[PDB]
Amino acid sequence: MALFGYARVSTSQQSLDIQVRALKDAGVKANRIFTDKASDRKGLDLLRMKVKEGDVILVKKLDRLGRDTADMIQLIKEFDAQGVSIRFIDDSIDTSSAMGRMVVTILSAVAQAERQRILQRTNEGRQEAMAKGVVFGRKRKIDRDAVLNMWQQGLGASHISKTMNIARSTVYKVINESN
Amino acid sequence: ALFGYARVSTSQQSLDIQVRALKDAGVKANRIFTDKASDRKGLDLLRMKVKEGDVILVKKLDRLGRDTADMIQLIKEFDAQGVSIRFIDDSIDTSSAMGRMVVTILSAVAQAERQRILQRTNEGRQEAMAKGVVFGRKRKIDRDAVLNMWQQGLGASHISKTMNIARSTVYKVINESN
Amino acid sequence: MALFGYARVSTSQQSLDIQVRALKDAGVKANRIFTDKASDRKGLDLLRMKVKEGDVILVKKLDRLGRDTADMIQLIKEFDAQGVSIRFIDDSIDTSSAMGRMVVTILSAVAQAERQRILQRTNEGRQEAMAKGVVFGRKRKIDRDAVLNMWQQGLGASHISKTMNIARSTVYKVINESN
Amino acid sequence: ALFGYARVSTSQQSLDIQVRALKDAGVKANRIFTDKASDRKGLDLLRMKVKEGDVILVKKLDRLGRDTADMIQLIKEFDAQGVSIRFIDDSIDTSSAMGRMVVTILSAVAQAERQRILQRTNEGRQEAMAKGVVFGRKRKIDRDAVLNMWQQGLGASHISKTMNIARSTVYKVINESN
DNA sequence: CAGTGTCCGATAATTTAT
DNA sequence: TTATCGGACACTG
DNA sequence: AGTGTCCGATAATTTAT
DNA sequence: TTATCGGACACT
DNA sequence: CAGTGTCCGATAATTTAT
DNA sequence: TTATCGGACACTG
DNA sequence: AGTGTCCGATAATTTAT
DNA sequence: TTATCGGACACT
Repeated sequence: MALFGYARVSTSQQSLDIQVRALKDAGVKANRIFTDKASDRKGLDLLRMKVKEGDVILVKKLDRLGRDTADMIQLIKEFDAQGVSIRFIDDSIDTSSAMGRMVVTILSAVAQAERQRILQRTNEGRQEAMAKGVVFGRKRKIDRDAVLNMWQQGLGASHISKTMNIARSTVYKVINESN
Repeated sequence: ALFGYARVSTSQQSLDIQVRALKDAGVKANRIFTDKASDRKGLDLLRMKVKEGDVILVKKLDRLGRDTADMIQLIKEFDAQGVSIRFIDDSIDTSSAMGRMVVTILSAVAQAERQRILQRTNEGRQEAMAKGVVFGRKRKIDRDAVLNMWQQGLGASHISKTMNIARSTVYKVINESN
Repeated sequence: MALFGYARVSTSQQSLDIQVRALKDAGVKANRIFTDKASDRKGLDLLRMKVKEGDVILVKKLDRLGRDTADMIQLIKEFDAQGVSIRFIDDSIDTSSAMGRMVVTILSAVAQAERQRILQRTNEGRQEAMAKGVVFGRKRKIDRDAVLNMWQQGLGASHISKTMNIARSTVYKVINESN
Repeated sequence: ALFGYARVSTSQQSLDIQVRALKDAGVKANRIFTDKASDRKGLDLLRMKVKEGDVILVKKLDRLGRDTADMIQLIKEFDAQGVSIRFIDDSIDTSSAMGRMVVTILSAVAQAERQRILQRTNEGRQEAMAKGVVFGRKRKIDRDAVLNMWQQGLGASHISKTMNIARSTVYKVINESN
């Protein structure tokens, strides 16, 4: 019964404020609301150990507990073992029954099958972009023309890293590209 | 490279049967593995001797993992390595997205049944132990004789040599009829 | 609320007595318990029309409503339209929620996928039995040796159907087999 | 023989897009059909012009049938005839057992979402109509002029010819300001 | 004109699987 | 599935 | 004829992730 | 959803 | 003995998709 | 994904 | 040594569709 | 499940 609360975020959109907002309006106070800001899921492990027999948790929706269906279960399993139940406020399913957890784990694998496809289409769309002729990753920031002139000079490589206040390791690798 | 896996639980060793189908699929006992759950060692070994481009087989689904949870755990560890299990009875391959999903759902449901029926078994145990049924293995050793061999004033150790039976039992037997 | 009850049977094992047995112990009386003995699902159609807004039904398990997932839904859909809910006493799911019916229809298709496979293995096992050399269908009951002697006679075919008190149509077809 | 099917709902006619993929699969507009839901006639026609050994295509799953129920009804009628739909986005074929099943589950769940979100839309309509928002199409015709053309004592029919507008509306307009 | 042969569909009796 | 049972026509004679 | 009511088809609207 | 359009009716 | 070149892993900056 | 940033060795001289 | 307790591994048990 | 087996301990 003695309700807990758990939420998370992972994107540049820290939609965390929203997550919490209802966890309160449900019944549970911050005094018992846990959070990982997926930069390592620490605040979860800690929640995992604060709970005891006949506790109850609350997670906004189905994705918010675990990303990977495989261990989304492990939690629930380990959780039901202790006697703790987590509800999916958006989905409205109880870890606590059978049918509940059963249909939790049901919905997850059916929802990852969406992500798993998404990522293939995301990557297929990056392989038709890389090959098309698009610039990748991060751009050159420091003039390599300034470095190559300072090496054809026959100048000591270590000296350059403070004439141009940059990393010494990059100096070398830069010269290695143009074969 | 292709592989076969099988398992058992009951005293009814349907093991010979599972293996048969495996050979009727193309895997030899040269690449077949078995665990007689009594402790899943033989599985670990198979899980340690397959690389990318390999395919495992099990007759029934439940056969790989009874519990839905660690079932995916394997399959996950498995798809990551490059291996995939086909199930002959249900005809699903972890070699895909849906496949993997459809292994999982199947098995979740599969358990809600397994788990509810389990409860029904325990209800049946409850409605039996209360009505007056004797559980466990029934007694064998002629106790009224052992008890007559203490009443004698004989060594308890002496008993356990005279009767080809265990000594620690002898003592327990006496502290049975208070 | 005003509870109803529905059960069915289809095999030589008329396990109907059992079906009813609990439909009562649930709360509903025979006064409102319906039955088709699948010899045509009439007693269902009638139940379908006796129910009104805010009624509630009860069916032993998931198979017992409908066999074919396709219309198992139609019922539920048509049923939820009226405001009537059917429960799956063995399964413990409510037509009444969403998640309920959703997970009813979930379980059915996953359970037919069992039957659909079964029948293929049943038939595969009949095709390896027919070819193996097993007698099929129904056995000859009336001596065809007695009929063939009564036709080589040049005897009128109609006459034979009352000398041997049998069907007149079979008389003919019998002679047609031995080419 | 292979076939293509597509559909639309929104004023955002993503129709041109669905068809594109169909051609990128191998079906010509010579064997492609479309319903612009405004009434699923074009489907019926396709359902009436395929025999055994044919295969239909739709981009998304929801596209065939929105409602989970009649979705299977089609697929059932379909497997019986000898035809089967592949869905390119999800990559599932009704040409199988699991396939058919896995079409269905997918679509059931798919709806629990569709249906719950629908409710959320209606909650948003409720929290808007109560706060004080004007729904429907906004008024156009200069009523204070029509009302000034009865106050005149002019024929109502006369109005509807003078202003290039409908007559029945004229009357309704007057019984608006009691 | 009425008996002989062709051809169904609806019923009863059987099999393989659980 | 396969066997009979009622029948329905349609020609034959 | 022509003045008044009372429908359903078509247009333009809003709300929602 | 509400506003207009086409109408089709029933009465002076 | 100390400067020159090889080679990581851990961090920050970027892209494609929703 | 790709760029730098700190570093760690290991030889060279 | 040898007499008494108090564990866990192995055997034989039952209940269930 | 309860009954025996192997034991390993702590005390006269």
